[PDB]
Amino acid sequence: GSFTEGWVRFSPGPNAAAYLTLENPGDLPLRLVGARTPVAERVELHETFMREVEGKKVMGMRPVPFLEVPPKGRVELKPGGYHFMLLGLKRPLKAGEEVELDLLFAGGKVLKVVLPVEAR
Repeated sequence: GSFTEGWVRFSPGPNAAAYLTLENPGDLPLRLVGARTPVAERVELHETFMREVEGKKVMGMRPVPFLEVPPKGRVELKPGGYHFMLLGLKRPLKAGEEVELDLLFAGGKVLKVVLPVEAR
């Protein structure tokens, strides 16, 4: 919550999670449609919601078709909110290394980042 700040939360498998602060320096908007990583096979952008059922508020996660960001704008993939779900962990994971990550955007854009391995 100041610059491009993110991390990947590991597991022994079959699934895991990844997060970041994300922002647009351009004069047209960004639309973030996924990511891509060496530590997982399946990877998906999800939300976390509040939603009513019995009139009472219930909370949980689900995939979204995308996220997006206005020009000169910013968002954060907060764990109580938007994030990546990971499935089929194609590497075993050891704490205190990094995950190379390709953030996927609508059309011919992908933006490469590198972010640390949290164990949790």
